[PDB]
Amino acid sequence: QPAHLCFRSFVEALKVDNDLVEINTPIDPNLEAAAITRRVCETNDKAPLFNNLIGMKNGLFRILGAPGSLRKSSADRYGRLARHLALPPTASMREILDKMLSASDMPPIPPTIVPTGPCKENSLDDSEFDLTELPVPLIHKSDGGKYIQTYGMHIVQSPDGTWTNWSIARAMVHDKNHLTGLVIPPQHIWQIHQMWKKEGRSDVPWALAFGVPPAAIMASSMPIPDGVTEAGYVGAMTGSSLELVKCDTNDLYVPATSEIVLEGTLSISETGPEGPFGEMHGYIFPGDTHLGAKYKVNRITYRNNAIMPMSSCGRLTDETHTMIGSLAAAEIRKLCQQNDLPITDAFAPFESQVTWVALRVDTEKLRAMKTTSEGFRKRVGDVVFNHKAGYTIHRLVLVGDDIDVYEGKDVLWAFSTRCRPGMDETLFEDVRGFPLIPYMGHGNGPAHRGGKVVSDALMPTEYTTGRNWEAADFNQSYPEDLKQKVLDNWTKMGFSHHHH
Amino acid sequence: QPAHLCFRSFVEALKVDNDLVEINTPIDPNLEAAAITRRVCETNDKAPLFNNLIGMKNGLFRILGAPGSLRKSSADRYGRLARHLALPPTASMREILDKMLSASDMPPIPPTIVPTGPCKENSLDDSEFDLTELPVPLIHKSDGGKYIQTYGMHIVQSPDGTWTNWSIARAMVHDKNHLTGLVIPPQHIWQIHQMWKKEGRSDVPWALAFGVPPAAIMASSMPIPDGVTEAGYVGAMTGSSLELVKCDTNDLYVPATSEIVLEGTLSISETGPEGPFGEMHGYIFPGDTHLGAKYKVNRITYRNNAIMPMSSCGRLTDETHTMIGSLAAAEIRKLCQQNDLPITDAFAPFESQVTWVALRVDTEKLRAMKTTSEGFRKRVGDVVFNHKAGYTIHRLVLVGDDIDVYEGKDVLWAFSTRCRPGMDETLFEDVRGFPLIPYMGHGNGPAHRGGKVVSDALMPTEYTTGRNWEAADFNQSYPEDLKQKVLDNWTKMGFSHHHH
Ligand SMILES: CC1=C(C(=O)O)[C@@H]2CC(C)(C)c3c(C)c(C)cc4c3N2[C@@]12C(=O)NC(=O)N=C2N4C[C@H](O)[C@H](O)[C@H](O)COP(=O)(O)O
Ligand SMILES: CC1=C(C(=O)O)[C@@H]2CC(C)(C)c3c(C)c(C)cc4c3N2[C@@]12C(=O)NC(=O)N=C2N4C[C@H](O)[C@H](O)[C@H](O)COP(=O)(O)O
Ligand SMILES: [K+]
Ligand SMILES: [K+]
Ligand SMILES: [K+]
Ligand SMILES: [K+]
Ligand SMILES: [Mn+2]
Ligand SMILES: [Mn+2]
Repeated sequence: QPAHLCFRSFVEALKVDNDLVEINTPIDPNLEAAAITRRVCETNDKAPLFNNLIGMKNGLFRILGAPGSLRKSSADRYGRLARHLALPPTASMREILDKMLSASDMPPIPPTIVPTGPCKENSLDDSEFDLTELPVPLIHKSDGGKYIQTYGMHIVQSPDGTWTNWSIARAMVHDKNHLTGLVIPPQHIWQIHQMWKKEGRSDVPWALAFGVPPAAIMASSMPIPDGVTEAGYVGAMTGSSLELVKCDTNDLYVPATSEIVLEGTLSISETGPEGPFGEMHGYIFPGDTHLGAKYKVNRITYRNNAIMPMSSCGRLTDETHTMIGSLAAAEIRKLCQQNDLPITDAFAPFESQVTWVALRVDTEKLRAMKTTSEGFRKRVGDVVFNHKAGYTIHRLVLVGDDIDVYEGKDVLWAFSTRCRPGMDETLFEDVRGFPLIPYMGHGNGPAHRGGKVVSDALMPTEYTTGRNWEAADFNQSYPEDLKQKVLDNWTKMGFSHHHH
Repeated sequence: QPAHLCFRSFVEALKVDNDLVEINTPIDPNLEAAAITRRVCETNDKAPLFNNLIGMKNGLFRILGAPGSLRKSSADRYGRLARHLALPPTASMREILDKMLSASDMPPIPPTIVPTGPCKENSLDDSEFDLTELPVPLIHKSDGGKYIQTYGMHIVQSPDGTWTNWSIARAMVHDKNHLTGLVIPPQHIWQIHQMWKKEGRSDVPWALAFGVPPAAIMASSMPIPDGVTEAGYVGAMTGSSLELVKCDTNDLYVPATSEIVLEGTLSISETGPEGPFGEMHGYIFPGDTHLGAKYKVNRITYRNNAIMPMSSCGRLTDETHTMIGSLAAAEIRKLCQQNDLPITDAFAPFESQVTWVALRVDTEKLRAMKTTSEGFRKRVGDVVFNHKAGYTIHRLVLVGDDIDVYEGKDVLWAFSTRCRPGMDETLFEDVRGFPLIPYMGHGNGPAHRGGKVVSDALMPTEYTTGRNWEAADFNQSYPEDLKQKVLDNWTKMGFSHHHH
């Protein structure tokens, strides 16, 4: 099975890429696995595969950390993400995001039901498992529970059957047969949960599949539109119908090659303590426990020698930055274009802790609009901040065509030098806010509202007659022939490889 | 003579440090020298010494580029600045800024007059030189003149004789015996010029000394207080009285070992075209010429084999960032402390194009003040933005004690995650603005007023009961013994030097 369609194959691909360290000595799921993974993520090292996890029994489970984190070299920086998608390991961010958007004007390719798959190699009923007895990791020392779920996909379906959503949302072990987790607006798991609650008749049929096809976990992390079944989107993106098997205890369908599957229900009535957790913005607030959604597990099925993927999230750089930020930015780019805004590119700078998105503007198109900064900022902010794809993003930075938004140094340069604080900005207080940002949920204002801004780093003539400067840099401040001469004589003179 | 007291010795020190490339083949002052220097600055390479400058005649002149720029290694990143000050090459920024502040509560050590020095080895009178015939560099392709003056020190004295100021301000060749340059409020050269203009009797006696003692050029770049003679400040900082020689044609005094000295007058009546220039924020606006101050040169004196230092300024990283930003930040730190504000450290992040200063707060002291963000932001902004030391700085970022303000990644993290846009900020429109920032002079609002902000990245409990989070990082999210175990086993497991 190809790497993008089968997690086990993906692990092999990371090995073959010399992007994996197999650790075959005993490693403690209580902090040690996550500490190693955290160090990996902070240093862009090889992904760790913990084959000898203390507490592993009857095949449950090995751990792969850092599945979507960065590689050290520039040339294959995003290679792990490329390996989720059948792209060359040298693929650019633009190419990765274009691949993730490609299915947006394609017909869905619905999944194919098959009678069995590797995820059915082992099972444990309601009398055979205990979630507290599995080697579930404690990821950060102050976490309020052992977070089994950092890189699996929740599967829930609308009551009417017409939409099946796949998404990543955290969850931790509550007791032998329950999890608690985040289920918050405007997320699709929340939207579907609300439908079931308003119907009022039953708990939500649910499955949580770990070690799913990599292409599927990428879509699970992306805010594709309301009502769109991720499986068909992934089918279209990959050009292949995904093979799914029915759950044993409900009529949901899971990827055939899933490493581990939990089957059960998401309660429409019950809650339990959830969090705190060391989160994407780099913080944990110890003791901040709150009631979360409560999941009941009825059955576990799993592959022989099952592998659980894990995100040891926090400070830069991990899946919560590479995937949440970049994939939100991708959807925002498309949303802007669909609203007739002249946006060519979007990226969430890592430097902003993926709380900003930089929007590259086609300034020829902007000039033809014959508009102003005030007007344009308002229009862009209304489009983005009123939409779910803008949920996690609190600052939009508009930049002209000279800026590569995938290069944080250049975004910061433009922001710092082209956007006059206050005057060149529009604040948005009457929009949904992202409470997990510390300045929101632990800040001075409403946790769930406001705190958003559009910062216009377009210069005045970019709206009128065209850019009126040159950069004071090597590239722009010297003629071509001179630059080439300098380059050609550089080592000869005495001054100081692409792959590395 | 020590390196910090004699530019020629400083050049030797850079050689000995393996931080110099001598280029002994012909190099064109028309763009080529500056292009090489620009490349050096963008890549943190060795400083270039152009010993064979096309147009050099009768000893005028060689060029040293990048005198205060960065070295590639982390361990001696700021070594060129350390070499200006007799500090070890491994000195931290904190140590460099403390050295630059040390003279602020010391008695001045006034200079010593000596009868001659190396700067008198050669001379050219009013009938022997022509500034248009010297190998003055064209630094950026669109510059409005050949900028002879990027790293010399202007010397002007108050009419009453009581204050002699040393400062860096740019100047370009106007004709055979005149320069034009920037002389703008609130700078000390401008303040002194105004005194002479109000007296109305004569042009300002002036000298411009190039290749001065390194310790002197550092003070020349620092906003030490009004009325304070830089020579005595440098004397106190270095513990040594600086040796000065009288000019031939006026009664000003120049460093004995100056490489090149221009003597003349700064007009109280005449102006001439000045600029545009590729400036510190990374831009040039071609054709933006404006009237500047006009200097008449009456005499040149110089060392045998004189060396002209040059800053090829623009995009990161050069003297305009390392010196302007850091030294303003130093003075701001002191100013805040003198105003009873609990600031421990200040730095202008390079990422902000040195337009921000991050202020590290002693939050134990803050808590004892029993204040609020609104109140504290206003107080800090009033102190800084109403003072000359705040002139160049448009955003102040307040951070708590966990943040190392000398580390831009950490400042950006704190800014992005702890300061709610709008609500946690105070805008200042009725303060002097820095027009050279593009969003000021080429922006949507008044070039000279406003556009400043205090951004509070202190979290709420930092004002009350104390920090209430731990970072979700390797350092803070795992116990000591586990961290050390991970580190000790890191290479054994299969994962990846301080000097490099
Ligand atoms: C914000 C999130 C997390 C957190 O920071 O704690 C937490 C951490 C983990 C689990 C590691 C994590 C990883 C590793 C990745 C890659 C993404 C997320 C998360 N977690 C959170 C969460 O628990 N709640 C949430 O609101 N969305 C999260 N996403 C992002 C969502 O997947 C994304 O917004 C999708 O678009 C949602 O799908 P649809 O609803 O559009 O179908
Ligand atoms: C802003 C400046 C420049 C510019 O960007 O064009 C220009 C570029 C050069 C010459 C390379 C340059 C270098 C290489 C360095 C290291 C510093 C400066 C400059 N230039 C400018 C300038 O021409 N006008 C100005 O307002 N101040 C400048 N400084 C900073 C001042 O020296 C500083 O503010 C001092 O505090 C002033 O001394 P006092 O008045 O307090 O005594
Ligand atoms: K999704
Ligand atoms: K702007
Ligand atoms: K000065
Ligand atoms: K704050
Ligand atoms: Mn969805
Ligand atoms: Mn001064």
